[PDB]
Amino acid sequence: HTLVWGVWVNGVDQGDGRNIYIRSPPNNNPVKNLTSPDMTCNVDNRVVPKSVPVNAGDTLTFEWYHNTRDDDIIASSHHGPIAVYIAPAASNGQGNVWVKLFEDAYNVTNSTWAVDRLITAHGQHSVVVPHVAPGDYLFRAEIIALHEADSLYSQNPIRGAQFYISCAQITINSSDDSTPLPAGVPFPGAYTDSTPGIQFNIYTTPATSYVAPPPSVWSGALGGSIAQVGDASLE
Ligand SMILES: OC[C@H]1O[C@@H](O[C@H]2[C@H](O)[C@@H](O)[C@H](O[C@H]3[C@H](O)[C@@H](O)[C@H](O[C@H]4[C@H](O)[C@@H](O)[C@H](O)O[C@@H]4CO)O[C@@H]3CO)O[C@@H]2CO)[C@H](O)[C@@H](O)[C@@H]1O
Ligand SMILES: *[C@@H]1O[C@H](CO)[C@@H](O)[C@H](O)[C@H]1NC(C)=O
Ligand SMILES: [Cl-]
Ligand SMILES: [Cu+2]
Repeated sequence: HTLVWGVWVNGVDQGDGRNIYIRSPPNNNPVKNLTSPDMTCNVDNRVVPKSVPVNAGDTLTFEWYHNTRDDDIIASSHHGPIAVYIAPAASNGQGNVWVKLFEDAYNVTNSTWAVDRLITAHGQHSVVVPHVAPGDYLFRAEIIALHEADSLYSQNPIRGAQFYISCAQITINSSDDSTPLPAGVPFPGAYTDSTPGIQFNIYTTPATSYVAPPPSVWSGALGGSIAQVGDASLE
């Protein structure tokens, strides 16, 4: 259980974005039905009033929280990968429009899942804004918690992979558009019961054997990181 509070741009807090520039759900309950419109931007997908200004090469940092900002972020049990996708706001998240900018499952070195490092990062994880066409975008941050992903939701609707999905409204002003955005995947649609990384037993199988759901990170992506980039306690 976890939600996005707001974003930082180049380490500068953009302030509370909930129902302002985040298309926020009414609570932190997971999405589990892979076929549901809820897979797009969670259970309350509607244009909210603001879109955060950024330029290509900016560092955009998502800040997640559990109950209160900068609390324990998400339950330690919710081991799993973290992905970020982008779509033209034009799409409203409909059609084959979602392009992956970031994937992080398990770091063999430190033996921590992306979710583990997010808690350590005080809920902060980032992507570098790609050189797409200036315009309005949705950035879809996705945490997959696998603490019950040994089952499928479609077979046993009280278990299954859990998706914490947050769409941010981002306006890209300055960009040379050196990497125009391709068509991407649909959500709902890209994840099915068969898709690798959806059904997996973190209790019996080693985390090094884990393979995150496709698609692969777009060649136009400029990477990203899970790490604190500023102190919410001083805001
Ligand atoms: O630990 C391995 C074990 O995990 C089992 O699943 C557990 C989870 O480990 C546990 O973290 C999870 O806790 C949930 C709880 O069910 C929710 O009701 C609660 O929701 C809260 C929310 O936290 C608050 O933020 C909000 O304000 O209120 C709601 C109350 O409605 O959130 C916590 C997580 O934060 O519970 C699971 C059991 O249901 C697996 O089942 C098992 O297979 C594993 O072995
Ligand atoms: C999953 O969502 C689809 C589409 O909204 C719906 O038809 C189906 O009833 C849902 N499954 C469950 C278990 O509710
Ligand atoms: Cl749970
Ligand atoms: Cu939870």
